[PDB]
Amino acid sequence: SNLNGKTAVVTGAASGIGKEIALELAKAGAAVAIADLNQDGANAVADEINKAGGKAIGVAMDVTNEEAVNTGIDKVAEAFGSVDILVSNAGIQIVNPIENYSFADWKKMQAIHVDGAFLTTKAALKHMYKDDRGGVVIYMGSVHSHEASPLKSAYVTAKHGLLGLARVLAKEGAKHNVRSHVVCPGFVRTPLVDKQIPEQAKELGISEEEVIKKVMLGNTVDGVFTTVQDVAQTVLFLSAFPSAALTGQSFIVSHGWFMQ
Amino acid sequence: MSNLNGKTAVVTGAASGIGKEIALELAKAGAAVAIADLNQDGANAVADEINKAGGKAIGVAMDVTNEEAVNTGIDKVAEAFGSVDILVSNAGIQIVNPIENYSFADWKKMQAIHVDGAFLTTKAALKHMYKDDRGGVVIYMGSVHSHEASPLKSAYVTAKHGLLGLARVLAKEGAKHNVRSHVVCPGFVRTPLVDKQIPEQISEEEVIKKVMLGNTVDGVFTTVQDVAQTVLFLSAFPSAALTGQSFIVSHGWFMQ
Amino acid sequence: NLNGKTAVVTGAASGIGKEIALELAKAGAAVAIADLNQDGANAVADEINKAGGKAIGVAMDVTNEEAVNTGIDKVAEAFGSVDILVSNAGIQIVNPIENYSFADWKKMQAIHVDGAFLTTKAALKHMYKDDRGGVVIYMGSVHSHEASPLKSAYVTAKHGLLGLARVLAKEGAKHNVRSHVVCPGFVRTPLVDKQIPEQAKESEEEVIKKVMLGNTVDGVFTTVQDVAQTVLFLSAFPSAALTGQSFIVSHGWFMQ
Amino acid sequence: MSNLNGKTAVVTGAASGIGKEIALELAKAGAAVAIADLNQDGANAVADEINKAGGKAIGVAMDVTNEEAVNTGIDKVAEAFGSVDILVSNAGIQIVNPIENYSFADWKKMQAIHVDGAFLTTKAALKHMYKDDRGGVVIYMGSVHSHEASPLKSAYVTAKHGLLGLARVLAKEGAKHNVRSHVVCPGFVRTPLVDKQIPEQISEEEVIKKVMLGNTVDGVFTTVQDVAQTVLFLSAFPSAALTGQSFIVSHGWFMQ
Repeated sequence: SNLNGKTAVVTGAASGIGKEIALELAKAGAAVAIADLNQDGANAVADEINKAGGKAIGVAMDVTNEEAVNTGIDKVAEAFGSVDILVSNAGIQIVNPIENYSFADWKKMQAIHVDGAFLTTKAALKHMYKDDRGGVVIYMGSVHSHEASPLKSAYVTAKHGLLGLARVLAKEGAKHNVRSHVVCPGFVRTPLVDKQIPEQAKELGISEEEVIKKVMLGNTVDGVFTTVQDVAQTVLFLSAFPSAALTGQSFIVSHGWFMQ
Repeated sequence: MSNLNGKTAVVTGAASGIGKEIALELAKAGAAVAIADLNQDGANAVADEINKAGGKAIGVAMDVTNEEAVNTGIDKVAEAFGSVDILVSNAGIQIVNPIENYSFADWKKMQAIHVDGAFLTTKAALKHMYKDDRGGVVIYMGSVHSHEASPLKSAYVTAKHGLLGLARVLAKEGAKHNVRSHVVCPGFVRTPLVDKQIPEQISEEEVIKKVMLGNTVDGVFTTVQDVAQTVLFLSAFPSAALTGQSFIVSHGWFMQ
Repeated sequence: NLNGKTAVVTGAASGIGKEIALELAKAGAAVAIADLNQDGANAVADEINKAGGKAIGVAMDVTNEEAVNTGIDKVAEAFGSVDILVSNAGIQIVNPIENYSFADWKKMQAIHVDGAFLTTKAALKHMYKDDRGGVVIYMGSVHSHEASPLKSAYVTAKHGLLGLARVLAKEGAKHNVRSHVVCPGFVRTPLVDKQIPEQAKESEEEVIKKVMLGNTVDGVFTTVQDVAQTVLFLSAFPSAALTGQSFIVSHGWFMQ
Repeated sequence: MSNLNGKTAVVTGAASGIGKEIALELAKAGAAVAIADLNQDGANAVADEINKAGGKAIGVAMDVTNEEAVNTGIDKVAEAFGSVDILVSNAGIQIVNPIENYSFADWKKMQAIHVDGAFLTTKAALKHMYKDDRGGVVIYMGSVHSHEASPLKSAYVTAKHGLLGLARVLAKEGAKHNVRSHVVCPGFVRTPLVDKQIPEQISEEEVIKKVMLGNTVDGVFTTVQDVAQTVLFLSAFPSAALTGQSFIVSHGWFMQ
C-alpha cells in the first residue's frame, strides 16, 4: 500500500480514530489535510506528520456548514493540487433513551455524522469528477451501522444512514472513477471508557472485568478492544486498492462483533 | 390475529398512497384510526371514507418535522380514542438529483420528513405507550432502498437506511415496556406518478418488466394491498417475536 | 384461508413441524404429516382429523431420493395436489470443529439440506404442472444468519437453506412458485426444560435470561405458535410479494 | 502486513484460476506455500513456478472430499514446512441445472467438494493451529453467490451460503486458540470459459456490460489479482479484528 503523490482529507482528525488514519495515510506517502473544528488541534497532528518527514496541513472546518466545507475542501485542493481521498469521520456520541432524547441533540447528531458526510462528499466530488480523475471516499461508520444498542438511537440512526449514502455514491461515482467504502470499527478503548467501566460496575453490581468482558466486549469473539491501528490499516488498504472492486462495501473491524 | 377491535392506530402521511391504504385496512380490521397528514383536508377525507364505511376515524393536521405539532397531534389521538396502540410512521417524498447537484436544502428536508418525523412521532407515541407499560406497536415504512441503493436518490436511500437503525434501537429499548418495532420495506409500487412515467419512458411492457421491475423475480408491481396486509399482520401479532425485524415486500427485489 | 389447498410438512411428528401441521389444517388445508416415524406422523394426522380437519401420516426418510419421490407422489395422488411444502428438521449434534465427526457432519447436512433439496425437487414436479404454482417454506433458524460455537454442522446447513430458497424464488417465479425461509429463535422444548435447572448448577431466571436468551430483547422464548402463525401468513399471502425472503421469529435475536 | 516471511500456507484447488493466483501471491509475499489439488501434476506445476521465481513451494495431491487424503495432505505441509499458518479453502466446480432437473448425484458432489472440503481441511488445519494455541488464518473462497442467488445454480449458491456459516462458527471457536476465519467473495471473474461465452451469446460489448456485469456499478470484470490482494491483506493482518467477516470483491455486485 503506497500513496505517494496522493492527496487526502480526513475530517474529525484532531484526535482518536481520525488522527490515526491521518497519520497512517501520511506515513504511506499521502499529502494529508487534517480537518477539524479546532485549527490548533488539526495543526498539532499536521505538525507531528511534518516532523516525521511526511506532508500535512491543518484545516479548520465546521463540517455541518456548507460554506465552511466548500471553502475548506477547495483550499486543500489549491494547496495540494487535488483531493484523491476523503475520509469522513465523526465520533460524537450523546446517549439517552428515545422518550427522553432531546430533538436538539438528535439534530446535532445527524448534522455532524451525516450532513458532514454529505457536504464533504459533495465538495470532494467537485474535484474528483473533474475529467473523471477519480477518487476514494470513505465514511467512518461503526458496528452500529449494522446493529443497534439501547440509548444510542441518534448515533445508530446516523451510522445506518451512512451506509445508504455510501452505497448510492458507489453507483453514481463509478462512471467518474470514484469509489466509496464504509469502515465500521468496534469498541475502541478510550479515556472515557476507562471511566465508564468502574461506574457501570458499581451501578450493575458486577466486577469491572465482567463489565469489560461481558457488557462491553461480550459480542466480540475474543474480549479484545478494537485499536485505532486496526482501523487505520483497513482504511489504508482501501485507500490504496488498485481497482474499484471493493466499492460500495462496508468493512467491520470489530473482533467478531456482528459478522457479515 | 389479525383483529384489532378496541385498538387505536395513528398513520402519518396517510392522506394518500401507501399510508392511506394502511389506514383503511387497519380500520377495516376494527382499529380506531387517526389519519395524520400535512394537509388537513386530505386527512379528513380518508377519515370520512372510513366513517362512512362503518369504521372509526379522525383526521389530524400534522407537520411531522415540527416537534410541537407532532406532540399535539399525537396527544389528540390519545384524547379522542383513549390510547395510542399502533404508530405507523409513513412518508413518501422523493427528490432526485445526483449527489454533486443535490441541494443541501433538499437534503435537510428529506431527512427531516423521513427520519426526524419518525423520531418525533415515535417519541410522542412512547409517552402514551410507556404509561403503565401498556405497550404498543411502532411500524416504520421503509423501502427496498432501506437495504439497497439506486443512483440519484442519495437523500431517500440515506433516510430509509437510517430508519432501520432507529427501529432496531426502539426494538431494544421498548421491550421492557411491551413496545415492539418493525420496518416494512415495499418494493416498486405503481403510483399515479409511475403511471405517467411508463408511456413517456422499447414499448411500455418492456419499460415495466426490464427497466422498472428488472430486479424482481416476476415483473409484478408491489401493491398497496401487499403492504397493508403485512402491516396488519405485524399490528396484530400475539407476541413480540417479530420486533426489530424488517419485512421486504418487493417480489424478490433484494432477498434477505 | 387454505380451503382446497394441500400441504406437506416434513419432520412433523413433533415440535415446530407438528404445530405447523395443526395450524395449516385448522386453516382448511389438507395436510400430509411426513416423518421417519409413521406412528408419530399418524398421531398428528389423527389429532387433526378428530378436530374436523383432513390429514394423513406418511413415513419418509427425507435423505432418500426414492422414499421422498414416492412419498410426495403418494400425497399428490391422495389429495390431488401439493400446494404447500414445509421442509422441517431439527436434529442437532454439537461438538467443536476439531472433534466434529465427519459422519455426524454428513448426517446433519443430509437431513437438513438434502432433505430440503429432495422434497423441493419432488414437489416442483407437481407445482410446475399447468403452472398451478405453490409455496415452499424452509424452516431455518437464527442460526441461518448468525453462528454459535459447537454448532458448525447446524449453522452451515441452516445458512445453506437460505441459498437454496433464494434460487428457488428466482426459478419458481415463472411457474407461480414462491419460496420463503422461517427462522425461529430459541424454542422451549421438554429438552430445554431439563437443561435449565442443570445448567443453573453446571439462578434459573439467569440461565433463561442471560445464557439462553441473552441476545433477545425481552428474554422470552419463541413459541411454536409464533412460528406456526408466521408460516400460515406466508402460506396464505395473496401474491408473490414476499418470495425469497426470510422471516426471523426470535424476539430480537439478530435483527435484519 | 502484508509480509509473510516465515509463514506457511496451504491453498486447495490451486492448480489454476483464483486458487493458483492466491498461491502465487502468498509465495511472493514470502510464505512457504503448499499447492493442494486433485491433480498432482497441476499442483506440482504451480509449485515449480513459485520455486523458479524465488519462492518456496511444494505440490500436494488431495481429494478434498476424502477425510484420509485431507489429513495426510495437511500433515505433509506441517512435515515439510514445520507448521500450517494459513489455510485457503478454494473450489470452483460449477454444475448448472434448474432444480427440477438437478441430479442428486451432482448435488452431493457439489456440496462435498465446496463445503465438506472446507470442513475437512479446516479440521485438519486446526490440529496444527491449535497446538499450543500457535494460531493461524483460515480463509474460505466464497462468491457473491454466498449472499445472492442466480437461477440454475441451486447447488453452488447453497454451498457458498453454507461456507459463511462454517466461517462464522470457526471465528467464534478459534479465537481462544488465536485462529481467525474469513470468507472472500469474488464477483464475476473473466475465465477462459467466460471468454468463450461472450462471443457465443447483440454486440460482444453488450454481452459483457449488460448480460454478465449488469449488476456491477462499472461493467468491469473482477480480476484474480483483486481476489489475491484481498486474501493477502487478510493473511497478514496484525490482529483478529477482521475475524468472521466476509469480503465482497465484486465491483458493486451486492453491497453490504
